[PDB]
Amino acid sequence: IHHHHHHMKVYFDDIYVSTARQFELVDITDQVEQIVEKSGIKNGICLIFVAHSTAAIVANEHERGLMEDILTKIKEFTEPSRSWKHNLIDDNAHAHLGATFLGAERVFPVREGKLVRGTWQNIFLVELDGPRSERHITVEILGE
Amino acid sequence: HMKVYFDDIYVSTARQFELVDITDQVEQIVEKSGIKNGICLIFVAHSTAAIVANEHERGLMEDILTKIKEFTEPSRSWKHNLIDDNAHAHLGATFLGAERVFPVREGKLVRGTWQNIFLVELDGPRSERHITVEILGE
Amino acid sequence: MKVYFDDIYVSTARQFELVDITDQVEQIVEKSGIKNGICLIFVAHSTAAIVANEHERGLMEDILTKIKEFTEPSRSWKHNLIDDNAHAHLGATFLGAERVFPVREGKLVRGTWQNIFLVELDGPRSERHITVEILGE
Ligand SMILES: [Cl-]
Ligand SMILES: [K+]
Ligand SMILES: [K+]
Repeated sequence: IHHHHHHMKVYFDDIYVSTARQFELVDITDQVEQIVEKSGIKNGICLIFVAHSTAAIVANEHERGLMEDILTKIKEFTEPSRSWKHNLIDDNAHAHLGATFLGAERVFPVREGKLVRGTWQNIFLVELDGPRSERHITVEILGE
Repeated sequence: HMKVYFDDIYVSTARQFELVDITDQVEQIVEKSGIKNGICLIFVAHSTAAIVANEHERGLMEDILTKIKEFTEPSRSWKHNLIDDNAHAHLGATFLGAERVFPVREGKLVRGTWQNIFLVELDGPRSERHITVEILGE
Repeated sequence: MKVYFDDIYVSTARQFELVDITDQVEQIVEKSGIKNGICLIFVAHSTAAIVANEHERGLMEDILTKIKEFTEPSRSWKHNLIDDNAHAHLGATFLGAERVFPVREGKLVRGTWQNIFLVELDGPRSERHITVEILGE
């Protein structure tokens, strides 16, 4: 269809991650960026979303010490060793709590063809209940 | 052209701290929008409530509220409590956020099997919590 | 469809600070001409965040107090070997760099007591860059 008016483009792609540890941060920034480039959309938004209740999406600086701090703080906050009521059923209440607070998604601007983000703003999958063989991240670009 | 669709969910809350599952209502609105590919924004225009997503299991729901309470400290002499007694609710809402955004893909709200959508009430009872639901897409 | 961008630049004076940017965001929504859509407010920084809550000076103090307590500026975080701001990264990681508001019938949809703040956790900084994008019809 040869459009003649500005119109909404929506482009989807998917990133899969296998996680090795119970708590893990996995940098997905370059994969998200490649999908933004692949979309051909110049101006819009990029939604990065996990359909998982024991993982999350965050954005911060890729420095190995900090990554350890992030996971240490998440662990302290969620209390994996606590007798949460959900642990009667499962053993991952802490993971659900972390994900609930952190959120399943982050939204970035896409501008003049580029993901808008800081020099030290990388995108991470936050695993709180690994190892998992398949964490699925949806990447959606929406715009012109 | 593009499509933007709005609807509204109104919820009365009974307890000071409460989780209210609105998954079905959000799904209905996605369906009624007719939008096949886009996004679904679920947003509360309230500073003492929030929108979260996680598993509808009643133990976990208790856990979430317990954690929120412990984190926000309702009994603490926060400075806002000089004006009114709900500083904790503001803090929890600040941290949790007023909105969540979900993909809409091939006509369906994209969400996990154990990912339900909740209004988080931190200062109830309230007669009217207003959730805006917006679907934007093609 | 229409997509409109503008920028807010904020200089911050204190290590921890909330700066209300509500009016500026509103101005940008107005200027976009967009009637129905979304408003993204995004900070391209890892030691800052965007939140929304009530502009009451006591509560503002409480928010920052809670953030400081949660993030522990005095703790020997591993990142602090490199720069003394691990607490700021932690707060930003939890709070998030973006908020998304509806725009409806030409108005930013928000509550009476829902103001939009840049959260500075590693000030003073001469330039915090906020992108505001309005997308809609
Ligand atoms: Cl046109
Ligand atoms: K579980
Ligand atoms: K209040």
